[PDB]
Amino acid sequence: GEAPNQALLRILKETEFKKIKVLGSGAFGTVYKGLWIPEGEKVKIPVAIKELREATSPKANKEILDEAYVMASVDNPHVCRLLGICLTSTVQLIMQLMPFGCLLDYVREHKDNIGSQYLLNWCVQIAKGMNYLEDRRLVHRDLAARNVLVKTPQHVKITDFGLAKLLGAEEKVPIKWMALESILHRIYTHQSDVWSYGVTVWELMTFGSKPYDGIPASEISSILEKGERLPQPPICTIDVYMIMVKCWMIDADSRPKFRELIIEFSKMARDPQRYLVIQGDERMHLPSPTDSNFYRALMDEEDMDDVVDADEYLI
Ligand SMILES: */C=C\C(=O)Nc1cc(Nc2nccc(-c3cn(C)c4ccccc34)n2)c(OC)cc1N(C)CCN(C)C
Repeated sequence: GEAPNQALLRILKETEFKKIKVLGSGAFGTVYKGLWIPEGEKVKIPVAIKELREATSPKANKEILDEAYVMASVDNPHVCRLLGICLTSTVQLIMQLMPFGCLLDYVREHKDNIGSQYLLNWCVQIAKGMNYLEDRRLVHRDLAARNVLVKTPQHVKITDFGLAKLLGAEEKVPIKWMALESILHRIYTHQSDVWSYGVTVWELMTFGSKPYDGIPASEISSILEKGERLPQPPICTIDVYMIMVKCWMIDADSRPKFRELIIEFSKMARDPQRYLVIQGDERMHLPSPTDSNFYRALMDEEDMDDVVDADEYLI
């Protein structure tokens, strides 16, 4: 009883885009930072290009095209979407570049300049994107700070949809972010994503700390069974920590819904200093450059007058 998926999959020529630098390296793949120019459209679009290292793994090609399938089928401001794929010897996935990187690295880099208003706003936007995924009956199953990307300090989107799956669908795991029911019984739900959302929030509030640092994963399942949970971050009022605790309840239907988390964090974002206590909160500012020179430096391209962000390139 699911509806037909009429998303369009766009195929791009390798000549249309160029790679500038390597963002990340991995056995499965390499991610580049690039420019994409559509033919005879006179626009330059900053992109991240995802390349798996070799065609040789059957699972691997299945893996990236499943990811392309999911990214092509979502459309939301807090969800990363796919610009297209290139059918090279190895399949390339082309997605919009998020210039400020992943939220985990950003939070660590900028812990000294990050204010309560940004932290609570990121919490709203993540919840919004996750709620959109729930509307689409999509269970992410890998929600984490590392998988949230920063378009601007004001704007973040969810990413890493490779393990994303439909809700009732039959079917190096990260145990620390996982619901207990996921760990014990491979059960995955929107409400198991809510648990992962709690841990992601805890990461942001701890400015990038590692959860259960120094604890072996094999141990983690037992810890949770006892009722141990992640500790209350220093900057966190009991109101915020309590939200985190509700996401980590054993009864999964007991946990909050993403649409509720939007509401609650949004309310808090109206009086941020009442809910997060951060030294010198008022003083702090985070740089948010809109302009063409910022791109020229980032893309190392002399002429960026025709730059257009993916969000403004609509088909
Ligand atoms: C958490 C690491 C990270 O995101 N680093 C990063 C990312 C970007 N922008 C960007 N935009 C879209 C997609 C990606 C991306 C996707 N995948 C699977 C990645 C793996 C590894 C790295 C990036 C990936 N990234 C960025 O844009 C300018 C910069 C950036 N930097 C420079 C931090 C690099 N550290 C890992 C050292």
